[PDB]
Amino acid sequence: TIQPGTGYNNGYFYSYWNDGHGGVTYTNGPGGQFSVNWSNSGEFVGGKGWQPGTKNKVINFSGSYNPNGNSYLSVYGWSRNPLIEYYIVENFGTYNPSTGATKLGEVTSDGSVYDIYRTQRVNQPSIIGTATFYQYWSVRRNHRSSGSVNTANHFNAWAQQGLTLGTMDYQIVAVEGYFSSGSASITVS
Repeated sequence: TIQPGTGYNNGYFYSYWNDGHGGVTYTNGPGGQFSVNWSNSGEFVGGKGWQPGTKNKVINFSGSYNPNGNSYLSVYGWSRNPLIEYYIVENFGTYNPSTGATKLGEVTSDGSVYDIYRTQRVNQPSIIGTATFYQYWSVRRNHRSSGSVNTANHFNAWAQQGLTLGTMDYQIVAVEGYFSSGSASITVS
């Protein structure tokens, strides 16, 4: 299992972060593979992809995702100027991250309708330090742990709705958890 941080493994950018609570391990495997095992964790995010991402990447992912509690499996990334944290959520555990969020439309992509939302994080950690910034969400209605994500369909639908992205920073397939347990093994390409 590896130290929290970022870097490159077998051609892929990776990012692994946690809040120091304990109870989560992250491992890099061959190619685009990574695994996460967690048991009564704190908050964490780990996954593989690209730095920088693009606005027309077709991301493929496959494997297993078995959360027990609060967790997401998403295409996850950021833009700068404007600072935006975004998710294309393919599956989740006990909590739908759009709960209580304002719905900004729908988009159909890669075999499912997704509901679109915007939320705001206030004075929270970001790629540029503590900040207030928007989050954009596409939440897949039909949950899965393998498939293909045509990111352009999401980014274009967001743009149509007034949810504009700046310059892309990293873009990964991420397993996120908040004080939960689980296991996941995902291969990205």
